[PDB]
Amino acid sequence: IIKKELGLEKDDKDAIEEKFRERLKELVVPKHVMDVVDEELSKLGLLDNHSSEFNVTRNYLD
Amino acid sequence: IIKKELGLEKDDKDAIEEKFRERLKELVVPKHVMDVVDEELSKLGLLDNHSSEFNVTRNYLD
Repeated sequence: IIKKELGLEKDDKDAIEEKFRERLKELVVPKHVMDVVDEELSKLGLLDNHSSEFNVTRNYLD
Repeated sequence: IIKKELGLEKDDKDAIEEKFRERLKELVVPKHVMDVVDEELSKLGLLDNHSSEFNVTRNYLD
């Protein structure tokens, strides 16, 4: 029932998370940077795009 | 309500607090620095996420 909640096709995710994950998929990525980027992405998803900190975090990710 | 039952749950309670609590739990650490970090955590929670001072406080706590 948690899953069965406002399907709406789940459109416009922007796959920025997945985009960066794939970009790093090919490279041999150390664990340290892995956890660092996981924390950064958790923060970013936990921030709205309007926030300037959101843009700063996205630049850090890039 | 996806935030409800974990999910994102951003801004419900400073996520850094419990993370650093468990990070410091194992360490044998002097008396005053507990109250120091408690003060820092109270400030961080009272500081908005977007504010640059909040990020500086998080960096100092790191």
